[PDB]
Amino acid sequence: MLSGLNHLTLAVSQLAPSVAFYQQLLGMTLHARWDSGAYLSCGDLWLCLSLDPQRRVTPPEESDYTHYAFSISEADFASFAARLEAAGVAVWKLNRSEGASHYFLDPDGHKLELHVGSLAQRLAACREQPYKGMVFF
Amino acid sequence: MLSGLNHLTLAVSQLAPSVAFYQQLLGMTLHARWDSGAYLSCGDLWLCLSLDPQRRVTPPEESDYTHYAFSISEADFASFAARLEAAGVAVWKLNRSEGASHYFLDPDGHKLELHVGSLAQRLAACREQPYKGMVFF
Ligand SMILES: OB(O)c1ccccc1
Ligand SMILES: [Mn+2]
Ligand SMILES: [Mn+2]
Repeated sequence: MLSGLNHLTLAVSQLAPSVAFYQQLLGMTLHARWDSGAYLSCGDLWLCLSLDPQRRVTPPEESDYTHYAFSISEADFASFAARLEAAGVAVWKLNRSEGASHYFLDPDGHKLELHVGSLAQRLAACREQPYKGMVFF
Repeated sequence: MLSGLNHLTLAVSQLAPSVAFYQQLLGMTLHARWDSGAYLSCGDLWLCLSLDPQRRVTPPEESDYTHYAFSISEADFASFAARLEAAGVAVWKLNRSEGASHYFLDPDGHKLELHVGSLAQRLAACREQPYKGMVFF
């Protein structure tokens, strides 16, 4: 059967600024870079950045809610979010509708998130403060 | 410091067919559903389907190369691809890289992939046959 996410590939319009964002600003590990892409890791996540002439820099009001959240500890969350804010990283959402999260944009407008907590923890929180109509299986 | 992918959220135009696709066709575990979304797991992956009226059913020619690959064993790959084919799931690309890959679309046109092989396997192949301009770190 399917066993998890093998990799996440993000189309990017300019390779160098995107590599710098994920490696320098977000602290991911850069393994390789070539004329049209890069491979990074974030813990177990394999991230590919793929140079794509079709990628547009997209304002958040023009894209749907599809987004990619990265795990961070409770101890590190606030200072990492504040560092992104001080660096001028654009945002796309303020209301914490799914727990402790910071919502920010990559250089092409990919919707990213820092989140504290697992799925199990989110289900437990939702039992007390459920989303409208929620059923648990 | 970021420790991995916390969750992947896909915006969906119609919740019921998306739940059917990820749970029944793709075999993911449904943990909860509410009026505007669902939580599933696939191995370590926490997947959220979020009902979003701004999601367009998007032809593959009209979206960029951003895509989400799920892990499957080599032994299971061909029968899973055949299951998707029986269900009439559209393919958006042929495989031309190392490791088996099947490139398929979700009901809203999200670009998905089945892939066999890790980042380490890809890097080993690239070291032997580097892409144009490739540098390792
Ligand atoms: O780190 B760099 O400036 C770099 C540029 C091109 C290929 C590889 C690495
Ligand atoms: Mn989220
Ligand atoms: Mn891929």
